[PDB]
Amino acid sequence: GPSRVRQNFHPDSEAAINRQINLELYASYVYLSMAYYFSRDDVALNNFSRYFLHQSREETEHAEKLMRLQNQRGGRIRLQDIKKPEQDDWESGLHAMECALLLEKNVNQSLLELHALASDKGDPHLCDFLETYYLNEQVKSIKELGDHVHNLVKMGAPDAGLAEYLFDTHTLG
Amino acid sequence: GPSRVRQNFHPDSEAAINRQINLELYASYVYLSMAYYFSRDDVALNNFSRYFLHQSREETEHAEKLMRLQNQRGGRIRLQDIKKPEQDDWESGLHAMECALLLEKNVNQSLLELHALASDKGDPHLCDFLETYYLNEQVKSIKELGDHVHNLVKMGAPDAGLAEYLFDTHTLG
Amino acid sequence: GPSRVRQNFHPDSEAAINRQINLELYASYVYLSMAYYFSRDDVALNNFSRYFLHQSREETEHAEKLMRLQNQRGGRIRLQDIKKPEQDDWESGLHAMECALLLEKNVNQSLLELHALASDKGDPHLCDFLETYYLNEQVKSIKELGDHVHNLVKMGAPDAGLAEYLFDTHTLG
Amino acid sequence: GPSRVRQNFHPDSEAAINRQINLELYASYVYLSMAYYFSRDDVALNNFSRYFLHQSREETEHAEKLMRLQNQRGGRIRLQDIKKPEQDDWESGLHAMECALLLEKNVNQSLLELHALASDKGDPHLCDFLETYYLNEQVKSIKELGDHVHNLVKMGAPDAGLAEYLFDTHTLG
Amino acid sequence: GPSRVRQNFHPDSEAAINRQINLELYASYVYLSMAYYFSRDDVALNNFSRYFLHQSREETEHAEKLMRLQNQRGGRIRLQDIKKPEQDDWESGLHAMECALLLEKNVNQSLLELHALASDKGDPHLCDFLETYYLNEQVKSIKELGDHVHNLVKMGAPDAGLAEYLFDTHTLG
Amino acid sequence: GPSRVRQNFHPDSEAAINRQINLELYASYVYLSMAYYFSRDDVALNNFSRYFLHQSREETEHAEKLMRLQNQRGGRIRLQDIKKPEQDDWESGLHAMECALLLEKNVNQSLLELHALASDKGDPHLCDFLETYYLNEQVKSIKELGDHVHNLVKMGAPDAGLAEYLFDTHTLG
Ligand SMILES: [Cl-]
Ligand SMILES: [Fe+2]
Ligand SMILES: [Fe+2]
Ligand SMILES: [Fe+2]
Ligand SMILES: [Fe+2]
Ligand SMILES: [Fe+2]
Ligand SMILES: [Fe+2]
Ligand SMILES: [Fe+2]
Ligand SMILES: [Fe+2]
Ligand SMILES: [Fe+2]
Ligand SMILES: [Fe+2]
Ligand SMILES: [Fe+2]
Ligand SMILES: [Fe+2]
Ligand SMILES: [Fe+2]
Ligand SMILES: [Fe+2]
Ligand SMILES: [Fe+2]
Ligand SMILES: [Fe+2]
Ligand SMILES: [Fe+2]
Ligand SMILES: [Fe+2]
Ligand SMILES: [Fe+2]
Ligand SMILES: [Fe+2]
Ligand SMILES: [Fe+2]
Ligand SMILES: [Fe+2]
Ligand SMILES: [Fe+2]
Ligand SMILES: [Fe+2]
Ligand SMILES: [Fe+2]
Ligand SMILES: [Fe+2]
Ligand SMILES: [Fe+2]
Ligand SMILES: [Fe+2]
Ligand SMILES: [Fe+2]
Ligand SMILES: [Fe+2]
Ligand SMILES: [Fe+2]
Ligand SMILES: [Fe+2]
Ligand SMILES: [Fe+2]
Ligand SMILES: [Fe+2]
Ligand SMILES: [Fe+2]
Ligand SMILES: [Fe+2]
Ligand SMILES: [Fe+2]
Ligand SMILES: [Fe+2]
Ligand SMILES: [Fe+2]
Ligand SMILES: [Fe+2]
Ligand SMILES: [Fe+2]
Repeated sequence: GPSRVRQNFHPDSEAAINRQINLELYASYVYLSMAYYFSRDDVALNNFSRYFLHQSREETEHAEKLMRLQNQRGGRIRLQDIKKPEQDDWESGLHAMECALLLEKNVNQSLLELHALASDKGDPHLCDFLETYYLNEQVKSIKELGDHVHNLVKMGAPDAGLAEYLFDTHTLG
Repeated sequence: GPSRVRQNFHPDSEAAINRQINLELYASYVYLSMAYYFSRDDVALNNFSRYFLHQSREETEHAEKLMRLQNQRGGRIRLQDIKKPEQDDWESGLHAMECALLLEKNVNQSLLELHALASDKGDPHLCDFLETYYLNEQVKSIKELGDHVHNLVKMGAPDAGLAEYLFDTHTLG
Repeated sequence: GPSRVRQNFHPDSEAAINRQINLELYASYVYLSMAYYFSRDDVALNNFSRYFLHQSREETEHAEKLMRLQNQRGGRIRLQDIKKPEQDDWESGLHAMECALLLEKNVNQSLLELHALASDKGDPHLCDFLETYYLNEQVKSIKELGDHVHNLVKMGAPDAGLAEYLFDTHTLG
Repeated sequence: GPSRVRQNFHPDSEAAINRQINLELYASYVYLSMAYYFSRDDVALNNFSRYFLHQSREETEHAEKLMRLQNQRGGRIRLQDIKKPEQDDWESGLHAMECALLLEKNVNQSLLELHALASDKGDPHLCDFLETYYLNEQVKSIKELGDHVHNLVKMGAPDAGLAEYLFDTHTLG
Repeated sequence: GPSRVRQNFHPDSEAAINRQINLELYASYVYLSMAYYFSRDDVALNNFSRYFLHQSREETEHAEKLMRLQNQRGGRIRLQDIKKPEQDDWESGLHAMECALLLEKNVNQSLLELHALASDKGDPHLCDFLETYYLNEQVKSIKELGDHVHNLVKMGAPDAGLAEYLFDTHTLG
Repeated sequence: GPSRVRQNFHPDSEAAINRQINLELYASYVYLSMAYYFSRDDVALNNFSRYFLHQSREETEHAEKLMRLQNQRGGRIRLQDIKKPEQDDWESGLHAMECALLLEKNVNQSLLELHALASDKGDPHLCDFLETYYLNEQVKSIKELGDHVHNLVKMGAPDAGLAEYLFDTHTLG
């Protein structure tokens, strides 16, 4: 106190990074919930399931990279409860994809606020870290999810009987 | 009489194993009937056919493993007639899948009764045999069949013209 | 009704093919019974066992090929109960081999009657099918079984202590 | 309601499986916390860190396997908040290893209670599942952790300056 | 005292495991005695010898696996004298095979009693351990030995001059 | 009686070889006891454990080679009980190594007495056998154990906290 490594690292930045770690862990848990929704016997869309499981693991990688940043900069990780997701029953392939898009946008908004704080505190290491590993990948995620929602809507999901089935097998497969 | 190998093997267990052999053979025959239904010129769903043929051969393996158990434990195999299946015309892909699910549940109920008898007779070898090779594989079968029924129902089988065709080619293919 | 494929296919032929399917399934079951007789702890002739198990699976292939014929020609498969074999205890290697020879001759007689019916109905496709895949293989089976019975008799089976043991290990091995 | 797959699956078992999923997720989070403790600049035991990170990921696999069980049996996954770990600062290599041992014993106690419930409800599938994938691996974990605690204590951790360093490099390396 | 690893491990179970270790070591020694009987100049059945030597080493593996279990569960191994086998002269191939069958049945009875104790003490880890590694392999051993005794008896051992010689070379070879 | 192979083989030599077989078996059992001491949760020196297990198996090879000698020369193996080791708790790495050194010296003394008897009976085959396979390997064993005791003593075992740990990992590893 301070860490022998710490330099140009504002306590506000340290706290905002702890908040972002919790949000990334929360996103992981939402996607895990979605993944196991799709392997229910009364849903059975295995490629939706694999899709969301892959998203869940990516979100864990995002959290861990922020944990490593906290250690590298000499901050102290403070973990909080990971809240359960808003739903256990995600209703349909389309509904899950829309919820995921909203979640990604919300996480993006949090990262942009983190970048604005980093800029305000004159922390270019932290600004570069967010630009290099977070902002770019959030834009790509939001765009992929938007594509998926569009196709599902057009195909007539969730009511058209063939739509989620064909999308599972041809886009997510 | 007794076999020089026989030990801790109740005559009731021996008889219940003979009953289970007949039931597994019967399941084999039901699936064989289903397999050749699907290769009729007026049905022509070749991947449904291959699916059920594969199930038929698995059921024979289940029967033979119980026959080997009877020999290993010093019991005497007693074969009975294998009754013909309830239908020759299985009506549709969905109807066959629903019949198969009911059959698997009925076989599962028989295996659970066998396990309860084995437990009542303090035969842990026989309990372990059922747990190791039967109970797990029945749960997986029932869950796969449930998935298949769900997708076919959702896709609009049997009346929707594309449903069984697309399921044949994309799930069972 | 009729099938759009059906041509030059007499209802009598269709019914006789259904009878032959049942007989081939029955032969399969007789050989399965024999196979598991030989792996009893008080018989223990593992190569007799493998021999009969191989015969059992061949008989299933014979049945399925007739089922496929029924579908190809536009007939409708009608399955019946598969009767249990005449014995559970097949007494000796020699006795089983003699029973198998009698069974093969009985199946051969049924196939020859099927060929005579096919000829009477001017169905050369069906005559050729039987000649190509059945008649030749039945002659070879009957001759192999006759060879086996001869050697076992000469060696002094079933009473000579070394005969079935040595035949198991040197002919069937 | 009920699921078309559900059979011999007691609502009490379904609820106890949901509780176990939460506990396995909690164990994952405790080990993640431990992993990033060890990569602090003022702790810097990289092999302790890798050790606990590996434990964290194993605990996630345990949770997911129970989620899959819930789906296979026709139960409905109900997720709850994942509570934060008891400490952010785990004090020493030895202290973390002692906390992990206590955690593993607590999880083991929960699994044994689950097995007793499964037995009481005559669910042998569920009993076998726990025996096959959980009970054995918990015993091995507890024994490994006990070995580690013993060696660290004997070597004079945490006060002896070389102990955690040498253990990091020679046992965990 | 107690071990830091010990959990749900009854002192009665610990003592019964020590008794089983001694019995497995004793079985090893009986088979070692048998192995070197068969390589006497006045017996000279080298494949009987290799057979029993292989059995001896398997029995040591069984003992060591129970020793490892004792350590894993936090019990304390207590070794006792290994009694010498009942005979130094095992009389014939058939007589040794009959003695081995009796020994295997006696060990099986001891394992079944251990399982009943484990069940009575609500130790499912210990029940699963016995089912997974012991009960199955004892049934297979007893059945193999029964097969061997049957063939030797039928062939006319021990008085028929060719019987043990031919069995040595064709079954055990 | 005598064996048709027996020549220049004194009954005293035959009896002393039986005594040596028992002693080698006893040494095997002492080392087995030591091996499983080191894998206790409260000892946990896995390389000490592997070391002693390797010694145990070597001692069995020594016993079997003497059994083969007895058969080759036309003597008759007479087995006796294998006494349990003097301790179940071997106290420390150093204490076990000192006990092993004493055991090896005691076995060496027995082999030297056997050689003196062989010489007195003018049995050069037996003298050469002991020189070729026993005396040389005992000297090497005693010297290795002496080296190990020296290093452990110098390093400050058993009280110095790092000594047995470092020796486990660097000498025995
Ligand atoms: Cl021969
Ligand atoms: Fe992604
Ligand atoms: Fe990634
Ligand atoms: Fe990725
Ligand atoms: Fe993220
Ligand atoms: Fe809440
Ligand atoms: Fe994301
Ligand atoms: Fe910038
Ligand atoms: Fe299957
Ligand atoms: Fe299979
Ligand atoms: Fe399969
Ligand atoms: Fe089955
Ligand atoms: Fe009927
Ligand atoms: Fe089945
Ligand atoms: Fe059980
Ligand atoms: Fe099991
Ligand atoms: Fe397609
Ligand atoms: Fe054949
Ligand atoms: Fe064939
Ligand atoms: Fe063939
Ligand atoms: Fe045939
Ligand atoms: Fe009948
Ligand atoms: Fe035939
Ligand atoms: Fe022809
Ligand atoms: Fe682990
Ligand atoms: Fe794993
Ligand atoms: Fe692992
Ligand atoms: Fe776990
Ligand atoms: Fe809290
Ligand atoms: Fe764990
Ligand atoms: Fe064996
Ligand atoms: Fe083995
Ligand atoms: Fe083996
Ligand atoms: Fe054993
Ligand atoms: Fe005695
Ligand atoms: Fe055994
Ligand atoms: Fe050595
Ligand atoms: Fe050696
Ligand atoms: Fe060696
Ligand atoms: Fe030795
Ligand atoms: Fe004593
Ligand atoms: Fe030695």
